[PDB]
Amino acid sequence: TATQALSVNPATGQTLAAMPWANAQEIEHALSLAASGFKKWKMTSVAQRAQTLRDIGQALRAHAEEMAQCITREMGKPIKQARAEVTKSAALCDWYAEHGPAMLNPEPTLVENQQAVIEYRPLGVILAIMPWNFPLWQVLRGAVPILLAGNSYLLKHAPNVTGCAQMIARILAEAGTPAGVYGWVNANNEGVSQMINDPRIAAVTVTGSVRAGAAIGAQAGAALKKCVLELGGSDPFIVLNDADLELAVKAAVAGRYQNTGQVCAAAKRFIVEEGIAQAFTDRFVAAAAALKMGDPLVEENDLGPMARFDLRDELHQQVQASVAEGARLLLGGEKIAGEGNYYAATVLADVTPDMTAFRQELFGPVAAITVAKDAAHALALANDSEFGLSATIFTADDTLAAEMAARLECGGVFINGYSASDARVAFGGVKKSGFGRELSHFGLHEFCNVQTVWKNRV
Amino acid sequence: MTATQALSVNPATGQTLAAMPWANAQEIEHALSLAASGFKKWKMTSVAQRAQTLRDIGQALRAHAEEMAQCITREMGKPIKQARAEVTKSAALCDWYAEHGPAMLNPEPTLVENQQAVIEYRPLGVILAIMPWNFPLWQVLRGAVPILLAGNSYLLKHAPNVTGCAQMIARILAEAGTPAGVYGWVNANNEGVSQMINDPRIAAVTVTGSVRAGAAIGAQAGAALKKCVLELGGSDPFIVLNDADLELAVKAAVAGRYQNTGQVCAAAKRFIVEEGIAQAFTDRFVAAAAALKMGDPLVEENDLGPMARFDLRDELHQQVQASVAEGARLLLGGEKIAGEGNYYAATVLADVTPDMTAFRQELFGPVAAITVAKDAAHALALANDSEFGLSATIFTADDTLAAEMAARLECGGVFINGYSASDARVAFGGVKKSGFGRELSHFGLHEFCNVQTVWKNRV
Amino acid sequence: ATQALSVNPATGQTLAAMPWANAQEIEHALSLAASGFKKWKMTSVAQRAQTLRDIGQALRAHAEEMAQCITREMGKPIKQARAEVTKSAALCDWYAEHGPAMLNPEPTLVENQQAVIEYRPLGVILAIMPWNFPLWQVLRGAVPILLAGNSYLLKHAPNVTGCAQMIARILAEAGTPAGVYGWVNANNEGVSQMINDPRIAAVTVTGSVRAGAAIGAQAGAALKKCVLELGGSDPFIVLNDADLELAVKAAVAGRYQNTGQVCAAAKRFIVEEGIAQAFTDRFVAAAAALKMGDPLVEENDLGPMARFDLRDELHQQVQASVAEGARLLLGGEKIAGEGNYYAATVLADVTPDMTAFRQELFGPVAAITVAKDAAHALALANDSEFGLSATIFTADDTLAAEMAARLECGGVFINGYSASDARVAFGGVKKSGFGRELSHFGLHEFCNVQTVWKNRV
Amino acid sequence: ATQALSVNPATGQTLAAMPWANAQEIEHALSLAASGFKKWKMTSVAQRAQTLRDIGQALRAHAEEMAQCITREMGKPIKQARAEVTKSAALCDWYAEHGPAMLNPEPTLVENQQAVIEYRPLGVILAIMPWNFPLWQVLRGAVPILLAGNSYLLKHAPNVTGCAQMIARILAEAGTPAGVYGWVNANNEGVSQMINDPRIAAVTVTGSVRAGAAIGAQAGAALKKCVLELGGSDPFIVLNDADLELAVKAAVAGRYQNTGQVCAAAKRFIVEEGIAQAFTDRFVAAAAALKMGDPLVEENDLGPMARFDLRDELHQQVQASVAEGARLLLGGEKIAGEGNYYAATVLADVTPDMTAFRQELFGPVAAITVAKDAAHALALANDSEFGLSATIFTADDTLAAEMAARLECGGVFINGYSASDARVAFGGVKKSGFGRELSHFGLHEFCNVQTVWKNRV
Ligand SMILES: NC(=O)c1ccc[n+]([C@@H]2O[C@H](COP(=O)([O-])OP(=O)(O)OC[C@H]3O[C@@H](n4cnc5c(N)ncnc54)[C@H](O)[C@@H]3O)[C@@H](O)[C@H]2O)c1
Ligand SMILES: NC(=O)c1ccc[n+]([C@@H]2O[C@H](COP(=O)([O-])OP(=O)(O)OC[C@H]3O[C@@H](n4cnc5c(N)ncnc54)[C@H](O)[C@@H]3O)[C@@H](O)[C@H]2O)c1
Ligand SMILES: NC(=O)c1ccc[n+]([C@@H]2O[C@H](COP(=O)([O-])OP(=O)(O)OC[C@H]3O[C@@H](n4cnc5c(N)ncnc54)[C@H](O)[C@@H]3O)[C@@H](O)[C@H]2O)c1
Ligand SMILES: NC(=O)c1ccc[n+]([C@@H]2O[C@H](COP(=O)([O-])OP(=O)(O)OC[C@H]3O[C@@H](n4cnc5c(N)ncnc54)[C@H](O)[C@@H]3O)[C@@H](O)[C@H]2O)c1
Repeated sequence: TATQALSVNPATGQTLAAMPWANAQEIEHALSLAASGFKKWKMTSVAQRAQTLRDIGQALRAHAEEMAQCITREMGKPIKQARAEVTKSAALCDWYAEHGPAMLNPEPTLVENQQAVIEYRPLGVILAIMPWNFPLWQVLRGAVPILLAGNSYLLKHAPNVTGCAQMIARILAEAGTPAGVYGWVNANNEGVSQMINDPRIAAVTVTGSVRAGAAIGAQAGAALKKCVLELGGSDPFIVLNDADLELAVKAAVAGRYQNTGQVCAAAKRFIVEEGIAQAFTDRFVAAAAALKMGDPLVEENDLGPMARFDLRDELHQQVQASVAEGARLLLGGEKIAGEGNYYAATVLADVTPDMTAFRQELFGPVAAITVAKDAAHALALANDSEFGLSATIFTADDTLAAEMAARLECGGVFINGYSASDARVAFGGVKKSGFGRELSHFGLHEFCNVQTVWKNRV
Repeated sequence: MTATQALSVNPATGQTLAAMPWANAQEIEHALSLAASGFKKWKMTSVAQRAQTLRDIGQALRAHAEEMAQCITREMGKPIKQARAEVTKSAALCDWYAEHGPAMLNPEPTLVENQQAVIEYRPLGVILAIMPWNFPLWQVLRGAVPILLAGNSYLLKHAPNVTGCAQMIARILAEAGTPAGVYGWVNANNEGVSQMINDPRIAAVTVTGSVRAGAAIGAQAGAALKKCVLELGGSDPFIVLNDADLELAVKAAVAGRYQNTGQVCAAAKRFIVEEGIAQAFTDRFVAAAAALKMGDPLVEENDLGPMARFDLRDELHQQVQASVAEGARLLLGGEKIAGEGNYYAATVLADVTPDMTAFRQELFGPVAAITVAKDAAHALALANDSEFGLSATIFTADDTLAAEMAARLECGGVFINGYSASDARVAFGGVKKSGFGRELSHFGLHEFCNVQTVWKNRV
Repeated sequence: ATQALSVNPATGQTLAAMPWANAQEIEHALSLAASGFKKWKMTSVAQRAQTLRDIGQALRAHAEEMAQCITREMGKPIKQARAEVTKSAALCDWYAEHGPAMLNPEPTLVENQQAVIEYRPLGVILAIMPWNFPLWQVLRGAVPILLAGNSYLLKHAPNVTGCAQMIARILAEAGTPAGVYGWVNANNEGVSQMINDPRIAAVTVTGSVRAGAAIGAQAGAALKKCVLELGGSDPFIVLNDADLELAVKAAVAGRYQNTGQVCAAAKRFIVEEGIAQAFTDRFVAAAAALKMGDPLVEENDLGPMARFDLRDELHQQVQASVAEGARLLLGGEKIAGEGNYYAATVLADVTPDMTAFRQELFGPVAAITVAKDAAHALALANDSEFGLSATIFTADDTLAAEMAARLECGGVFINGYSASDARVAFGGVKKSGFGRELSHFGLHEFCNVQTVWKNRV
Repeated sequence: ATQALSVNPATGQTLAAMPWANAQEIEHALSLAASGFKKWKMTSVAQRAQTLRDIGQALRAHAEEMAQCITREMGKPIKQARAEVTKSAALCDWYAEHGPAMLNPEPTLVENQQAVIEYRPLGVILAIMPWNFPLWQVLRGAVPILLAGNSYLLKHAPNVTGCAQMIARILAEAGTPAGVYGWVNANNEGVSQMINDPRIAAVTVTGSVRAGAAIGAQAGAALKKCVLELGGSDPFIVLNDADLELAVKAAVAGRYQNTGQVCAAAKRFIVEEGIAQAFTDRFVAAAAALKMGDPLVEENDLGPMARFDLRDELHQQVQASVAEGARLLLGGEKIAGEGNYYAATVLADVTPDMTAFRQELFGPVAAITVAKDAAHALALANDSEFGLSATIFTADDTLAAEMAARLECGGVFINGYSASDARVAFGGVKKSGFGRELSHFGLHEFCNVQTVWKNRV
């Protein structure tokens, strides 16, 4: 595409920076340093690693506003939300420092007389391939537990946020993270292939599109390396007739429009029972129309420009196809004139399961509303997707909610509340949303060598 | 494919047993449709109902124990006593998971306050399983038992030389009352496997086999966004230091290398012996290997049968030939046995250095490699100088040293002063080219669950 | 989407949406192609030649409708869309006249006329085609493929499915038997399914390097031959002794035809130091005078670009080049409005490390690089991952011939305007692909070359 | 395997072991091939033709040593190994004489001699070759590849590295410049590395379907052209009016040459009802009369098979066919001993569903199927995933020619013995691969076909 990774401010359209792809010597140095870093880091105590996590949290908080400004500048997130991303990322460092060490204790087994245990050993260097939508949080979500487990972490970040990548590296270096334990490289696709195929890479973690996950997962499998693939979603948000309608509407608007809609686990498919459908729709449209869109440096704006001009083009085509298919445009559905990359907050109604807005991930500020005949129909519509990341259900019927959760084909179900990732719970999905789990003890153990140690088996 | 048929040939006699055509398009569609409809019902059963099915499977196996063991021996040459032990272990597995498995599926509390969020272990769907001939029953049930208990369907593609065993397993599980589609198998060729991996009704894939199979299947699963467990080859190190219980070390070494005529993923394959005890170990090991009885595997007194596949004997002999050309010292065997059957002599290669074929490749037959280590540090470095990393053994009276070395061994299982094995109570699986993912204990059960967060009232 | 979507790039407005082919439709396309081939392979070559004339006739009977469809779906100036129809119909007639002799059996040096080489049909050829010449790209391959006795099954670019339907109607009106020519709106999975189906004998791809690699890998895996006609970054060399005005006219036409959107466009201008400033001044003046706007207006030279995402990508390539140090002499901006227009653009002081030198710029952006002398010009020309065509302007005829021999590309134009033409080979080397189209090359690429030898005793 | 291992298949004993090329050695092979090409492409065709003559002279000077090496490493009767050397030397001289004219520029129909087609060198061609004709398979491609001005970089089968070393010595003695011909003992990862290196222009593979698929996929992904000359399961059709004595002679020679290990062997005998029993009786008798043993003993018609694992596989294909219902008329057993001998074998009553009909049987096993009539015979012949070559025996010249036109393969022999010959095209269709070797085809496959057009205005 280009010979450089290019940063362009999506609010203004103006070039920020260009960085050449890593050459052969640079890829080799990144791998060699990661390997020598790992060789030392794996021998450290868990207590030492936990202290390093605290130090990283401290350095991040010391540079918090510079970091948030970098995030907003390079990818357009409202500054209020970029600051929240920094806060959440730093808190993650402290949470794992506190709760992570116990997760690495050996497990007893049923083998007689305490003769066998399960140990959680470091695996090696983990190659991480990350996206631009949370340029800090996506990195730390994996890096924090991966480092605590005694592994090295080698990042290839999205080419539009290399400024953020450079800043994260500086902050982690200031915190005293040893050389090679955390590192990054501006590799092109060929460079990524080279690394996946190098024996110094033990495993791979990918957060990104379905296409990226398939292209990388195929290479990892071929190389006999484990993956965690955290890919797109088209999360259903089910509202039944007995819901608290106003709370459902508030959670819906927040779920769809957070980060200008640019969230894997955004509420994307609103599936509303016939009796409450019109009231939900009227209120949702009103709230969406009242969201403020503009300069993301302005603390009070709710929506920024989208991150990538080509992705705004693709989203508009998804809206165009949906309308051609028979969806009803209730709000927005236009690119905003000007040099920035703004797309109107949009609502499509009368969306049926055959339509683009129902079958593809809409990665921008476009809500799809589908009417369900009843709860059984709502469930069936929810599961009629190639994606399966998270889901929401609003209903006063607690027993029904719990039954529906068990039958929803996704990795997270939120009942009468706001979906989010949180260190304390598993994150990740099924079907084309990928596989593997992040956070809590799952994200820590995914990149361990789980090792049986058995004495005197005679 | 080599033929239009999956072909069974008795390796003791060289004679054709059976030939089965590859599944056609109708049969593949039927297997997939039935697996999907089976899963749709089975996912809705209670864990108590699934646990009882496991007991019923153990019961049915035990009712057909001798017929099952005879089929194993007939199709792939395993000594009959070992085939019977494989049946015993497999039935015991069914009972172990029926008892200990249900608790593994209980929801997990979280640190979210006031019991507002739990983690649930939900069924995933139909798991496609690609399995090898070396333990035609045990390798199937090792994964199938926990996969089934988790609420998944299991769809087997077995090794083409053991389709008789596959047909029998299916008979037994039907007798146990396993619902249609919940357990099933299909005689798919490689193209049929690809078609299934790419079908939305397959949720995930499990493979036990060679590095080459794992790479071919793992690539396809990744491309389809489907999780794998890859349980692949091993070249397990077996370290004996100067202070070992030498008698126990030799007994464990002989059993480790020569069980199933050498044909075991976690076999002791690379003996790494400290210089001070090397000669003593080598003398005892060679004499014990020389005393092993080889012949007709239906004869209980024979310790070693024929190898399962003629082409693989041939490959093994080339690996021995290459090793000798590279400088290895042949202390015992190293020849194919004349006759109609597929016998290879119990073999011992010494003076094996890390550059050699015997040190670098998986020797999947009755061929021991012995390498001398300067000291414990050299032994550890030699052990880790491998593309494989399945399991390992250390013999030393130094408890602390053993624990330190275990921590530094790049493999998924370490046995200190004992006999390596798989066991339901512990994790099994490796690192590096041995694959990834873990079987048995709670690991094999959770690998094929949808780990699902359920959080109410998050405001 | 779940649809192939047509959007008019001049207005931004949706034209049509077509669902991807389902399993039954893919099976129907393959089954019809195979049964079509089974009869077509048994026709006389002269009957197939007559069918080509009949196709040319039907295309000319619908010429303005066809040109309007091309302009409407992908933005090409209507004058150039009409010329695409004229060229495409002429190709039908040219192969009808000259093609049959190319399929005559060859004698061999085997004694007593006992062995001959026959050019047999191969089967159904799957064709994966781009939007930039929605008609010409299809016929460039289909005409000789059909004449050789094969069926042609087209998967067209998803933004020109209207053009694809119209081509099918026209060829059917001409009397082309069912299945001999056909098309299917397959998604990427449908393409893979067809490549792996035994009814597909071979594959031809015209498109991006990325498309060629993806499809070529699948064809190779299936043991099926390809022709891959992929992107270019053609060098256009101007030496001190050139006819400078002619060099400038050819340069402007070579870069800016089809709003820059041509595989064999002149993309890298490599100009000897002595004439560099004079060339640049005149090139920029001529480019600045090109008229851009509604492509329905016959006098506009430049239309909107075909695809919004591709305009976006091109602007980033310009942005990267400027950040690397290129000098913007003209344009370099998206035009405000609902259409997809990009200013005619010129980048100078371009050096070999820059985006504008290393990537294919598939839109109206010229790159100008100064060469120390003819040897430097040659080295610059060959310093590319692409190798489709090239132009050299110089009064020194011997030097031009020597340079042509050393240029790593499939076509060299000396003191003139590069173009594809039925009479000569077309295709490149390196990442531009492999295989050749047109003349006897395009005809024989999809033949089973068969030795028939009697009484070898 | 950590080494490429040579084992004498007549004795079962190790001959040699050679480590796989390491990173430095692969880099050196590529670097030398590229520098060799840079000079070689500048040589005159006359000089290259002289080098070919010099290679032919050098083979002839080492003819017996070469033949002995072939027999020693892969088991071929010594008389056949000598014939292999003779044919390879004659190929050098044939291309020396007839090749240069094939590189002449072509005129075009562009008026007034303004446009010509040139055949330019492409670059370094990576060759991946099999053990069955360790010398002839190499030269069959290397000779025309070199004459076209390319370099040739060989990866030979790991069981014939002694032969490979010897070939390199002979070509070096002949004065072939460094890097112009070279070889490297690469493992599969090393091959992948070279395919993906820009110094490799294109790839040629002679080998199994599995090998062609693995390599073809990689070349396609790298946007590099292939020729794939893969397995065959050639039909040999005998109609009721055939010259029966000649048909039997051709049938026996066709199946049993090189102990059956020939891509274009006659593998599927398809015999019309009326003549079936007479053909079968005579064929079985002739096959039973063939002598098998020590390939250094000239009386022996058949040697051991080359590879122990492949004998194992062949035996399983025979076992499966019998299990499916084939009738075993002769052989069908491994011969006891330390060598790798398999009995001359005949399977009859073979129907199209069977292993012996659907897979390539790469050893001394004939399959015989009965056809009800000529149409049935044609249908049986074409019911194959392979399509390399074919034979038809019939007294009727017109029927033979009609059937040849409908046979789905790259070569058809009418009333004679199939073979490759420099004067005619060689290669197949379907899973037998694509591309053609020999005559002008093997020379032009690895050229950059370049249009040069002056004054196009
Ligand atoms: N946790 C999750 O499940 C999660 C979280 C956030 C975002 N996402 C997903 O991310 C997507 C949007 O982010 P994006 O546009 O950056 O995604 P993307 O897939 O285009 O890129 C992600 C990363 O992969 C790299 N990449 C893509 N193809 C590659 C190839 N073939 N070889 C090497 N590297 C390659 C990119 O350079 C980037 O670093 C959405 O689909 C969203 O749902 C998922
Ligand atoms: N738990 C473990 O880690 C474990 C246990 C036992 C055996 N093994 C390994 O198994 C190997 C020996 O068994 P094997 O010879 O049956 O192995 P194999 O890899 O040749 O075959 C295993 C299975 O994979 C299938 N298969 C292979 N390639 C395929 C392809 N490309 N597409 C679809 N299916 C394919 C085979 O048909 C068979 O069913 C040894 O390496 C051994 O260590 C591993
Ligand atoms: N003759 C030539 O050498 C020549 C001529 C004209 C245009 N081009 C090239 O065409 C390119 C621009 O055209 P485009 O944008 O349509 O190219 P493109 O590569 O994106 O698409 C070309 C065709 O390939 C299909 N395609 C792409 N990836 C696929 C996949 N993975 N599986 C199945 N189908 C796939 C598309 O749907 C389309 O039909 C430029 O690089 C240009 O140089 C080359
Ligand atoms: N002209 C022809 O059409 C022709 C001529 C003679 C033989 N053959 C075919 O050759 C086959 C038998 O020869 P073989 O056993 O040597 O075949 P083979 O395919 O196993 O090996 C051929 C070559 O390919 C290499 N190879 C195989 N897989 C590879 C991989 N994945 N990566 C890199 N290199 C790889 C081998 O090392 C060897 O050099 C038969 O099928 C026969 O029909 C074809």
